[PDB]
Amino acid sequence: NHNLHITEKLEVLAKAYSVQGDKWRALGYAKAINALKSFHKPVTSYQEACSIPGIGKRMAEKIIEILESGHLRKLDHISESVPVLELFSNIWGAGTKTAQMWYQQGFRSLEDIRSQASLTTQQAIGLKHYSDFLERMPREEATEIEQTVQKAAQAFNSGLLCVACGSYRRGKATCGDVDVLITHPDGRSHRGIFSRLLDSLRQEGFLTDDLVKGETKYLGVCRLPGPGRRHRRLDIIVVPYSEFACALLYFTGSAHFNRSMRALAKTKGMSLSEHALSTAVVRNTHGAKVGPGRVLPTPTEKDVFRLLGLPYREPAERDW
DNA sequence: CGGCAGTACTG
DNA sequence: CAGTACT
DNA sequence: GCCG
Ligand SMILES: [Mn+2]
Ligand SMILES: [Mn+2]
Ligand SMILES: [Mn+2]
Ligand SMILES: [Mn+2]
Ligand code: NA
Ligand code: NA
Ligand code: NA
Repeated sequence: NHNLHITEKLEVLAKAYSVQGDKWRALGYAKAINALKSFHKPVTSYQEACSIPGIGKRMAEKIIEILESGHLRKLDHISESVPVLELFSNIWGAGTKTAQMWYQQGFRSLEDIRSQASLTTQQAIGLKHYSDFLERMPREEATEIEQTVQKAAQAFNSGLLCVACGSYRRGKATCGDVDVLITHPDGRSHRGIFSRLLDSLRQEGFLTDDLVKGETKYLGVCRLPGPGRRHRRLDIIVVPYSEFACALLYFTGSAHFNRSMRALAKTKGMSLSEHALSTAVVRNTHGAKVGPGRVLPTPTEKDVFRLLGLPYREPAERDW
């Protein structure tokens, strides 16, 4: 990154807008930040700034103040609530609205939350693991978690295929959580396995808490056995084989990569989701779907890229 | 002016 | 439904 | 916040 002295300041404002609920302004900041973090050269001119897709006059103005003064005055006017809103929003299951409500009601510390807040079932689990869920794991540990799920799955049906996606599959050295996709080539045997699979992982002691238990996705908490182990977030999704390519593409991400591809598909009268790539999709003037279109066959990730007119990208170059 | 991805849970 | 979460 |  050639523009650390710029992006460090702007990320502070991005986080401030985000925890305060100003989601679209925060998205603009996030995009400008990766745009600036990807430019080879330090930015030198106002005219240099606007050159960058994702930087307009407002952002260019800010960048100029930074290079001429070394600072951004807006930083000095960020609300005192923001560190607390960030503290509270880092509880799994609490977002901006819950954080703002707790702040309004006078809460200022996790001790206040523990002793006085009404927590949802998910939020009480998030609070209990507050520190663990903010720590990343070595990818070696993500492998052990993937293999634990796979052995429990393959015990029920040898044909089940399990793949760790997310940051693991993009090849990162550390992972925030483990994202496991499960399917079955026979197009049938994936059905109703959650019952037995989660029960199997629970009877081990491996699964320690459940956050979401849906028909197709599970979000929870695990911990490998032995000393020196932290609780880790684990997500599992079970999909039919006909959706494997799109599910793999979705679950591998990154998030910004997925949003970029989905926006591209929209421009082409298409729609991309974790289930399918569709064409001839009918939308209103508001960008909203009002007609479903036709599902396109996508046996592999490469086919999704091809049907969108894009060169194929390995998971590691999807780390946007 | 107005979209900014598309979807699944939860209560 | 609003809220939060997933990539 | 940016951009079509
Ligand atoms: Mn992940
Ligand atoms: Mn995850
Ligand atoms: Mn722990
Ligand atoms: Mn994530
Ligand atoms: Na620009
Ligand atoms: Na949260
Ligand atoms: Na009180």
